Amino acid sequence: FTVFTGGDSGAWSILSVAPVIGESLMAASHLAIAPSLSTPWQLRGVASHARYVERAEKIALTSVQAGLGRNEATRAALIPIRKSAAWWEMTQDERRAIFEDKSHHIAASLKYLPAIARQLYHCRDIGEPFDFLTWFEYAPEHATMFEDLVGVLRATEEWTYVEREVDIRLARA
Ligand code: HEM
Repeated sequence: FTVFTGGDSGAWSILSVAPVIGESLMAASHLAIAPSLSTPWQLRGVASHARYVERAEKIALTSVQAGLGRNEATRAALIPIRKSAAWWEMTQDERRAIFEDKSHHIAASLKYLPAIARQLYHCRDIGEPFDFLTWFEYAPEHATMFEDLVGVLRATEEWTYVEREVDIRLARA
């Protein structure tokens, strides 16, 4: 379990919290991130195994992607997301087709690496009010590229299934 806590301390100060769809989150000054085996808000998720990635895609990703904790990557984003019942009712082949064949989530995002490093956390199965916690780190000079990527994905068929989403932006403290 990785716990994201909006509060008065932590490795990240919070630049901004803005609504995207559905209910937003309360303001806080800092974000702490920490492992755990079990305040304005607190959110938890789990880094997990691949649900959609195929081998050729994994190869393509690992060849360009960067890791967390880069000295220059002093800006970050946390985007909590919940998809609709209609999404979760669909079968695996139908979700994969929307995710990649129609939305090209992977193929269209590859150009943004290595600039944008990412980590995905899953939390539907632990009863959290979101389904995913998406975490991104980048240099200040790539922030406009980052907001551009985000706007691109938010225009996709995949995103028509998002029913709650919040925009949190951070600066390394
Ligand atoms: C920076 C470039 C990005 C790349 C290379 C990328 C790549 C991926 C990959 C390969 C997966 C699937 C993991 C799996 O097989 O389970 C994924 C899942 C996901 N990504 Fe992205 N992503 C990027 C940016 C973003 C952004 C900016 C967001 C949110 C605004 C986002 C939201 C998500 C979500 C919610 C999932 C889970 C999809 C699901 O399982 O229903 N990604 N991403």
